[PDB]
Amino acid sequence: VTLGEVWKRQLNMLGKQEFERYKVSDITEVDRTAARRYLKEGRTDVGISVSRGAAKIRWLHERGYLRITGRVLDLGCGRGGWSYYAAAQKEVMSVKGYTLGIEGHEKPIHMQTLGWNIVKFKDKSNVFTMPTEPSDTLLCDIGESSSNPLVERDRTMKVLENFERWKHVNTENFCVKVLAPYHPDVIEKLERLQLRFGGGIVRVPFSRNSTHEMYYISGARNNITHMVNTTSRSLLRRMTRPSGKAIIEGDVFLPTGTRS
Ligand SMILES: C[n+]1cn([C@@H]2O[C@H](COP(=O)(O)OP(=O)(O)OP(=O)(O)OC[C@H]3O[C@@H](n4cnc5c(=O)[nH]c(N)nc54)[C@H](O)[C@@H]3O)[C@@H](O)[C@H]2O)c2nc(N)[nH]c(=O)c21
Ligand SMILES: C[S@@+](CC[C@H](N)C(=O)[O-])C[C@H]1O[C@@H](n2cnc3c(N)ncnc32)[C@H](O)[C@@H]1O
Repeated sequence: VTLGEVWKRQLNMLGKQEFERYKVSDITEVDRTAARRYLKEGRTDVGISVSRGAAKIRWLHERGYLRITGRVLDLGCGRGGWSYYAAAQKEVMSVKGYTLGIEGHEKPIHMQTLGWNIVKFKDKSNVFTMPTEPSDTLLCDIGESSSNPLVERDRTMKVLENFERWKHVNTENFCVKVLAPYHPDVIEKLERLQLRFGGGIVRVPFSRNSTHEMYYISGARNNITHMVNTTSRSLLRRMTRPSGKAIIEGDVFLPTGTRS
Protein backbone atom coordinates (compact mmCIF):
# COMPACT_ATOMS: atom_id res chain seq x y z
CA VAL A 1 0.00 0.00 0.00
CA THR A 2 2.56 2.61 1.11
CA LEU A 3 5.86 2.90 -0.81
CA GLY A 4 7.73 1.74 2.34
CA GLU A 5 5.66 -1.46 2.46
CA VAL A 6 6.67 -2.21 -1.15
CA TRP A 7 10.32 -1.54 -0.12
CA LYS A 8 10.16 -4.01 2.78
CA ARG A 9 8.58 -6.85 0.73
CA GLN A 10 11.12 -6.48 -2.11
CA LEU A 11 14.03 -6.26 0.35
CA ASN A 12 13.01 -9.61 1.91
CA MET A 13 12.99 -11.22 -1.56
CA LEU A 14 16.55 -10.18 -2.49
CA GLY A 15 19.18 -12.89 -2.91
CA LYS A 16 22.06 -13.07 -0.44
CA GLN A 17 24.51 -11.19 -2.69
CA GLU A 18 21.89 -8.73 -3.92
CA PHE A 19 21.10 -7.99 -0.24
CA GLU A 20 24.76 -7.39 0.74
CA ARG A 21 25.35 -5.16 -2.32
CA TYR A 22 22.11 -3.21 -1.74
CA LYS A 23 22.54 -2.54 2.00
CA VAL A 24 25.70 -0.42 1.53
CA SER A 25 24.67 1.21 -1.81
CA ASP A 26 25.36 4.99 -1.76
CA ILE A 27 25.14 5.07 2.06
CA THR A 28 27.67 7.02 4.13
CA GLU A 29 29.93 5.12 6.51
CA VAL A 30 32.58 5.89 9.13
CA ASP A 31 35.91 4.09 9.07
CA ARG A 32 35.99 2.15 12.36
CA THR A 33 39.49 0.61 12.01
CA ALA A 34 41.38 3.03 14.28
CA ALA A 35 38.82 2.72 17.12
CA ARG A 36 38.65 -1.08 16.87
CA ARG A 37 42.47 -1.30 16.91
CA TYR A 38 42.69 0.82 20.10
CA LEU A 39 39.79 -0.99 21.82
CA LYS A 40 41.35 -4.41 21.11
CA GLU A 41 44.37 -3.22 23.13
CA GLY A 42 42.15 -1.80 25.95
CA ARG A 43 42.97 1.85 25.24
CA THR A 44 40.05 3.62 26.96
CA ASP A 45 42.21 6.74 27.27
CA VAL A 46 42.16 7.60 23.55
CA GLY A 47 39.67 9.93 21.91
CA ILE A 48 37.49 7.35 20.17
CA SER A 49 33.82 6.36 20.13
CA VAL A 50 32.66 2.99 21.45
CA SER A 51 30.15 2.54 18.62
CA ARG A 52 29.27 3.21 14.99
CA GLY A 53 26.04 4.80 16.31
CA ALA A 54 27.90 7.96 17.33
CA ALA A 55 28.12 8.95 13.61
CA LYS A 56 24.33 9.39 13.51
CA ILE A 57 24.17 11.77 16.49
CA ARG A 58 27.15 13.82 15.18
CA TRP A 59 25.38 14.30 11.83
CA LEU A 60 22.12 15.29 13.65
CA HIS A 61 23.96 17.76 15.94
CA GLU A 62 26.31 19.31 13.31
CA ARG A 63 23.57 19.70 10.67
CA GLY A 64 21.20 21.65 12.97
CA TYR A 65 18.60 18.92 13.58
CA LEU A 66 19.34 18.62 17.29
CA ARG A 67 20.68 20.87 20.06
CA ILE A 68 22.37 19.00 22.95
CA THR A 69 22.02 20.86 26.18
CA GLY A 70 21.73 20.68 30.00
CA ARG A 71 20.80 17.36 31.55
CA VAL A 72 20.68 14.72 28.83
CA LEU A 73 18.77 11.45 29.12
CA ASP A 74 20.02 8.66 26.86
CA LEU A 75 17.37 5.92 26.58
CA GLY A 76 18.68 2.65 25.13
CA CYS A 77 22.28 3.87 25.43
CA GLY A 78 23.89 0.47 24.60
CA ARG A 79 27.71 0.81 24.63
CA GLY A 80 27.37 4.59 25.22
CA GLY A 81 28.18 6.13 21.80
CA TRP A 82 25.52 8.88 22.07
CA SER A 83 26.25 9.40 25.79
CA TYR A 84 29.96 10.08 25.27
CA TYR A 85 29.34 12.32 22.23
CA ALA A 86 26.94 14.39 24.36
CA ALA A 87 29.27 14.53 27.39
CA ALA A 88 31.87 16.20 25.13
CA GLN A 89 29.52 19.08 24.15
CA LYS A 90 29.80 22.68 25.52
CA GLU A 91 26.19 23.12 26.69
CA VAL A 92 25.86 19.72 28.45
CA MET A 93 25.92 19.47 32.28
CA SER A 94 25.38 15.73 32.82
CA VAL A 95 24.36 12.56 30.97
CA LYS A 96 22.29 9.68 32.37
CA GLY A 97 22.30 6.55 30.20
CA TYR A 98 19.82 3.66 30.63
CA THR A 99 20.05 0.33 28.75
CA LEU A 100 18.81 -3.28 29.01
CA GLY A 101 22.24 -4.91 28.65
CA ILE A 102 20.61 -8.18 27.54
CA GLU A 103 23.88 -9.01 25.71
CA GLY A 104 27.48 -8.41 26.85
CA HIS A 105 28.78 -6.34 23.90
CA GLU A 106 25.66 -4.14 24.23
CA LYS A 107 26.43 -3.07 27.82
CA PRO A 108 27.93 0.35 28.59
CA ILE A 109 31.69 0.59 28.02
CA HIS A 110 33.65 3.08 30.18
CA MET A 111 35.89 5.62 28.35
CA GLN A 112 37.97 8.64 29.36
CA THR A 113 36.83 10.94 26.55
CA LEU A 114 35.83 14.52 27.38
CA GLY A 115 33.29 14.80 30.17
CA TRP A 116 33.37 11.08 31.10
CA ASN A 117 33.02 12.12 34.76
CA ILE A 118 29.59 13.69 34.20
CA VAL A 119 28.16 10.48 32.69
CA LYS A 120 26.28 7.89 34.74
CA PHE A 121 25.25 4.56 33.22
CA LYS A 122 22.69 2.11 34.54
CA ASP A 123 22.37 -1.21 32.68
CA LYS A 124 19.65 -3.81 33.42
CA SER A 125 17.19 -0.88 32.93
CA ASN A 126 13.91 -1.27 31.05
CA VAL A 127 12.97 2.31 30.10
CA PHE A 128 9.36 1.12 29.54
CA THR A 129 8.82 -0.03 33.15
CA MET A 130 10.78 2.70 34.92
CA PRO A 131 9.43 6.03 36.21
CA THR A 132 10.31 9.02 34.02
CA GLU A 133 12.70 11.76 35.09
CA PRO A 134 13.17 15.39 33.95
CA SER A 135 15.50 16.26 31.05
CA ASP A 136 16.51 19.19 28.87
CA THR A 137 17.58 16.85 26.08
CA LEU A 138 15.84 13.49 25.59
CA LEU A 139 17.57 10.89 23.37
CA CYS A 140 16.16 7.47 22.46
CA ASP A 141 17.85 5.06 20.08
CA ILE A 142 15.61 2.03 20.58
CA GLY A 143 14.21 -0.18 17.80
CA GLU A 144 15.24 -3.76 17.01
CA SER A 145 14.92 -4.79 13.36
CA SER A 146 12.64 -7.64 12.25
CA SER A 147 11.96 -9.01 8.76
CA ASN A 148 8.30 -9.04 9.86
CA PRO A 149 6.90 -5.52 9.22
CA LEU A 150 4.10 -6.12 11.76
CA VAL A 151 6.71 -6.77 14.46
CA GLU A 152 8.59 -3.57 13.45
CA ARG A 153 5.34 -1.54 13.56
CA ASP A 154 4.56 -2.72 17.11
CA ARG A 155 8.11 -2.05 18.25
CA THR A 156 7.93 1.50 16.78
CA MET A 157 4.54 2.30 18.37
CA LYS A 158 5.78 1.02 21.74
CA VAL A 159 8.85 3.30 21.52
CA LEU A 160 6.71 6.35 20.52
CA GLU A 161 4.23 5.87 23.38
CA ASN A 162 7.06 5.67 25.90
CA PHE A 163 8.68 8.74 24.31
CA GLU A 164 5.51 10.79 24.81
CA ARG A 165 5.51 9.63 28.47
CA TRP A 166 9.18 10.59 28.98
CA LYS A 167 8.83 13.82 27.10
CA HIS A 168 8.33 16.57 29.66
CA VAL A 169 7.30 20.17 29.53
CA ASN A 170 10.70 20.59 30.64
CA THR A 171 12.21 18.92 27.58
CA GLU A 172 13.28 21.28 24.86
CA ASN A 173 15.45 19.00 22.78
CA PHE A 174 14.72 15.45 21.69
CA CYS A 175 15.85 12.83 19.20
CA VAL A 176 13.91 9.55 18.94
CA LYS A 177 14.42 6.61 16.60
CA VAL A 178 11.39 5.70 14.52
CA LEU A 179 12.21 2.12 13.39
CA ALA A 180 9.56 1.74 10.69
CA PRO A 181 8.14 5.21 9.96
CA TYR A 182 6.27 4.14 6.79
CA HIS A 183 3.36 2.35 8.56
CA PRO A 184 0.14 4.44 8.44
CA ASP A 185 -0.36 3.95 12.25
CA VAL A 186 3.17 5.23 12.85
CA ILE A 187 2.64 8.30 10.62
CA GLU A 188 -0.72 9.12 12.25
CA LYS A 189 0.92 8.93 15.72
CA LEU A 190 3.92 11.11 14.75
CA GLU A 191 1.50 13.73 13.37
CA ARG A 192 -0.36 14.06 16.70
CA LEU A 193 3.00 14.20 18.57
CA GLN A 194 4.16 16.99 16.23
CA LEU A 195 1.01 18.98 17.09
CA ARG A 196 1.90 18.60 20.74
CA PHE A 197 5.72 18.95 20.64
CA GLY A 198 6.60 20.35 17.21
CA GLY A 199 9.67 19.08 15.38
CA GLY A 200 9.99 16.89 12.31
CA ILE A 201 11.49 13.68 10.94
CA VAL A 202 14.84 13.08 9.21
CA ARG A 203 16.72 10.22 7.54
CA VAL A 204 20.37 9.95 8.64
CA PRO A 205 22.62 8.97 5.64
CA PHE A 206 24.66 6.57 7.84
CA SER A 207 21.67 4.28 8.10
CA ARG A 208 21.88 1.17 5.90
CA ASN A 209 19.49 0.71 2.96
CA SER A 210 18.22 -2.44 4.72
CA THR A 211 16.39 -0.40 7.41
CA HIS A 212 13.81 2.43 6.97
CA GLU A 213 14.68 3.99 10.36
CA MET A 214 14.33 7.77 10.65
CA TYR A 215 14.61 10.18 13.58
CA TYR A 216 11.96 12.38 15.17
CA ILE A 217 13.89 15.51 16.17
CA SER A 218 13.22 18.91 17.77
CA GLY A 219 15.51 21.01 15.55
CA ALA A 220 13.50 21.26 12.33
CA ARG A 221 9.89 21.53 11.17
CA ASN A 222 8.81 19.46 8.16
CA ASN A 223 6.01 17.35 6.72
CA ILE A 224 6.24 13.83 8.21
CA THR A 225 4.52 12.11 5.27
CA HIS A 226 6.55 13.99 2.63
CA MET A 227 9.83 13.15 4.43
CA VAL A 228 8.98 9.45 4.87
CA ASN A 229 7.85 8.94 1.21
CA THR A 230 10.97 10.74 -0.08
CA THR A 231 13.08 8.24 1.91
CA SER A 232 10.94 5.35 0.58
CA ARG A 233 11.56 6.56 -3.03
CA SER A 234 15.29 6.94 -2.45
CA LEU A 235 15.49 3.37 -1.04
CA LEU A 236 13.50 1.90 -3.97
CA ARG A 237 15.65 3.78 -6.53
CA ARG A 238 18.82 2.43 -4.86
CA MET A 239 17.34 -1.10 -5.08
CA THR A 240 16.75 -1.08 -8.84
CA ARG A 241 20.15 0.57 -9.49
CA PRO A 242 22.53 -0.46 -6.64
CA SER A 243 26.08 0.99 -6.78
CA GLY A 244 27.21 -1.56 -4.18
CA LYS A 245 29.46 1.09 -2.68
CA ALA A 246 29.42 3.15 0.53
CA ILE A 247 31.12 6.53 0.86
CA ILE A 248 33.71 6.06 3.61
CA GLU A 249 34.63 9.01 5.83
CA GLY A 250 36.53 9.62 9.10
CA ASP A 251 35.08 8.30 12.40
CA VAL A 252 33.84 10.29 15.43
CA PHE A 253 36.92 11.40 17.38
CA LEU A 254 36.66 13.22 20.69
CA PRO A 255 38.73 15.40 23.02
CA THR A 256 39.71 13.62 26.25
CA GLY A 257 39.70 14.27 30.02
CA THR A 258 37.31 15.35 32.76
CA ARG A 259 34.93 18.32 32.75
CA SER A 260 34.01 20.52 35.72
C1 LIG B 1 20.17 -11.01 6.89
N1 LIG B 1 19.07 -10.35 6.14
C2 LIG B 1 18.30 -9.40 6.65
N2 LIG B 1 17.42 -9.04 5.71
C3 LIG B 1 16.36 -8.00 5.82
O1 LIG B 1 17.05 -6.72 6.12
C4 LIG B 1 16.50 -6.19 7.36
C5 LIG B 1 17.59 -5.45 8.15
O2 LIG B 1 18.39 -6.31 8.95
P1 LIG B 1 19.99 -6.62 8.62
O3 LIG B 1 20.59 -7.97 9.36
O4 LIG B 1 21.06 -5.63 8.28
O5 LIG B 1 20.09 -5.95 10.11
P2 LIG B 1 19.64 -6.63 11.57
O6 LIG B 1 18.38 -7.42 11.50
O7 LIG B 1 19.45 -5.35 12.56
O8 LIG B 1 20.89 -7.53 12.18
P3 LIG B 1 22.39 -7.02 12.67
O9 LIG B 1 23.45 -7.36 11.68
O10 LIG B 1 22.63 -7.81 14.06
O11 LIG B 1 22.39 -5.41 13.04
C6 LIG B 1 22.26 -4.94 14.39
C7 LIG B 1 23.63 -4.65 15.04
O12 LIG B 1 24.71 -4.65 14.08
C8 LIG B 1 25.73 -3.81 14.65
N3 LIG B 1 26.74 -3.45 13.60
C9 LIG B 1 27.28 -2.24 13.41
N4 LIG B 1 28.13 -2.28 12.39
C10 LIG B 1 28.15 -3.53 11.93
C11 LIG B 1 28.85 -4.14 10.89
O13 LIG B 1 29.64 -3.49 10.21
N5 LIG B 1 28.64 -5.51 10.65
C12 LIG B 1 27.73 -6.21 11.46
N6 LIG B 1 27.52 -7.51 11.24
N7 LIG B 1 27.07 -5.59 12.45
C13 LIG B 1 27.26 -4.27 12.70
C14 LIG B 1 24.93 -2.61 15.14
O14 LIG B 1 25.63 -1.96 16.21
C15 LIG B 1 23.63 -3.24 15.64
O15 LIG B 1 23.63 -3.34 17.07
C16 LIG B 1 15.85 -7.40 8.06
O16 LIG B 1 14.78 -6.96 8.89
C17 LIG B 1 15.27 -8.16 6.89
O17 LIG B 1 14.09 -7.46 6.43
C18 LIG B 1 17.64 -9.75 4.61
N8 LIG B 1 17.02 -9.74 3.41
C19 LIG B 1 17.44 -10.54 2.43
N9 LIG B 1 16.82 -10.49 1.26
N10 LIG B 1 18.52 -11.43 2.63
C20 LIG B 1 19.16 -11.46 3.87
O18 LIG B 1 20.09 -12.24 4.05
C21 LIG B 1 18.71 -10.60 4.87
C1 LIG C 1 20.95 0.87 18.72
S1 LIG C 1 21.49 0.39 20.38
C2 LIG C 1 22.13 1.94 21.04
C3 LIG C 1 23.31 2.53 20.28
C4 LIG C 1 23.85 3.79 20.96
N1 LIG C 1 23.02 4.99 20.60
C5 LIG C 1 25.33 3.99 20.62
O1 LIG C 1 25.66 4.84 19.79
O2 LIG C 1 26.22 3.32 21.15
C6 LIG C 1 19.86 0.26 21.17
C7 LIG C 1 19.93 -0.28 22.59
O3 LIG C 1 18.68 -0.10 23.23
C8 LIG C 1 18.53 -1.17 24.14
N2 LIG C 1 17.11 -1.38 24.49
C9 LIG C 1 16.13 -2.02 23.77
N3 LIG C 1 14.98 -1.97 24.48
C10 LIG C 1 15.22 -1.30 25.65
C11 LIG C 1 14.42 -0.98 26.75
N4 LIG C 1 13.12 -1.30 26.82
N5 LIG C 1 15.01 -0.28 27.79
C12 LIG C 1 16.34 0.08 27.76
N6 LIG C 1 17.11 -0.25 26.69
C13 LIG C 1 16.56 -0.92 25.65
C14 LIG C 1 19.13 -2.38 23.44
O4 LIG C 1 19.57 -3.32 24.39
C15 LIG C 1 20.25 -1.78 22.62
O5 LIG C 1 21.52 -1.99 23.20
